[PDB]
Amino acid sequence: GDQRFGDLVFRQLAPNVWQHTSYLDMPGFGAVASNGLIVRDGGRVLVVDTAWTDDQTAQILNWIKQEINLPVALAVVTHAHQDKMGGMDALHAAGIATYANALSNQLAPQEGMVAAQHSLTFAANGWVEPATAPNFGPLKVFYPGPGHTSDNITVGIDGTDIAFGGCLIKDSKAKSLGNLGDADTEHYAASARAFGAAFPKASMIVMSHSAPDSRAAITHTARMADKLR
Ligand SMILES: COc1ccc2c(CP(=O)(O)O)cc(=O)oc2c1
Ligand SMILES: [Zn+2]
Ligand SMILES: [Zn+2]
Repeated sequence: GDQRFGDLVFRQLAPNVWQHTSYLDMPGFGAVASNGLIVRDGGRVLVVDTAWTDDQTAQILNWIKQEINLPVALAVVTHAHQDKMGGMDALHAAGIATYANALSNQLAPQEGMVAAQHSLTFAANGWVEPATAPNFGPLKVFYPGPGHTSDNITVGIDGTDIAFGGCLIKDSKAKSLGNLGDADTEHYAASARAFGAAFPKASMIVMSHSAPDSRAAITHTARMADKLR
């Protein structure tokens, strides 16, 4: 199931969807896995999140070349932390168009990240304004409210049972909400529930630091964010 490709791991989740996993030593936490997605949409590939580093992200592109062999049309990154945007330069070096929440691009320099080339904006109900996410194919981008960070966004894959919560969602057996340094403790619980409501059909919940889980990950995450209130 898990394909090891250099220092990264790739796992097929659906006929056109794979999870990419990369690792970074956090002095004091061990080697932390971070997950993103790779989606084939016809004759092109779409990426959700970089790896932690440029070198790892270039390796994602190398895996895509070997295992899919179609151009990567775009990447969308789900907030301005290293696990999700650390490899932006590698995407730009490869000529890939990049997208992030406008707020993520605003925060990127102070977070030590390189901004994406394009900014997503969101309607009052949280759905991306479609003019800012052109040619996204099956990717349905939703801002659930501030939680893990103020800029965190989420992505469902139309035609599959998969929704990606990024660092907002933890697995159903998780014991903590992880890094709350940039979190909105007041609104976290509501934002987690809004993600679940935006993607009611999704039975496979993919997230940044755990293997894919059932919808119990959403309910469990929300119950824990209640304790920050
Ligand atoms: C589990 O230990 C971690 C994992 C990730 C982080 C990150 C990246 P994120 O997961 O918050 O996006 C930022 C940080 O300051 O410490 C961390 C500690
Ligand atoms: Zn984060
Ligand atoms: Zn994280």
